[PDB]
Amino acid sequence: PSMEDYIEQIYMLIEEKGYARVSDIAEALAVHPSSVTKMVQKLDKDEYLIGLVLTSKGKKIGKRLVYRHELLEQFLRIIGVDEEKIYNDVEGIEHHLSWNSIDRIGDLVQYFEEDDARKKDLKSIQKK
Amino acid sequence: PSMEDYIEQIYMLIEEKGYARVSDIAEALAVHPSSVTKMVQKLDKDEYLIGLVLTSKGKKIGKRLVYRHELLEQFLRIIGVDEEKIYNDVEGIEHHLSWNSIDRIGDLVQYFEEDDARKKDLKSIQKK
Ligand SMILES: [Co+2]
Ligand SMILES: [Co+2]
Repeated sequence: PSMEDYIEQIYMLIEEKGYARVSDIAEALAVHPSSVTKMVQKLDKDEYLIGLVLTSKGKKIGKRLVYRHELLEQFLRIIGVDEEKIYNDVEGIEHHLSWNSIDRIGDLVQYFEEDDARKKDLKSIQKK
Repeated sequence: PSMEDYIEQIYMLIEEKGYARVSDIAEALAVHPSSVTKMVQKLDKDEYLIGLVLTSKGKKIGKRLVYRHELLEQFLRIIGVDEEKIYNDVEGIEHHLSWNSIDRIGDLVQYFEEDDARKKDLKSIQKK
């Protein structure tokens, strides 16, 4: 329920529907609409947003958070984590990693994405 | 922090000094010693320990926890994360990862360990 969680979901709802309803934010984050209203005011005072609209500041952060999430899902998928486990692991770790780690994981994903033989060799290890 | 953070540090202190003083735990986790005393009583209720002595259940968990920490450090090191950032990243993510992710990270570490050309090739993508 951090500021980052809220901005992440808000950004996504705007990308999905064109707007972010309080009730949609509430559902997405499994919190009561009261909590949502509280966070909105803080987000507004810290100028992440102004229905509700993200400032360029909020947009940059939202875009980054969605990037981080997708990257980390891709990372765990590539290394062979059971698909069903991936979402909860990503949600758990995404806010705790330094940009340095995100970027190195980014490079690692790129490393596997550029020659399928590498993915096959990784798979071979798991077999042992 | 969590029960796991406590068990990790307690197991470490026993490995290092032969015993775990409340004051050493408090210092290790940067928490108030009053918090420790209360946390210790809970670990006792859940039979992770009984001075402070880990039960077989507590020793098994502690060994796993230390293993998890070390593996995750190796992982971030191998993919080239700045050394100074590694510890804080590991502390943040370690109790949020499923065993499946840990074990796949283990396989990934093994992948890089068994052929140095893989490390070299990864170092090259970083230069792009
Ligand atoms: Co996420
Ligand atoms: Co640790």
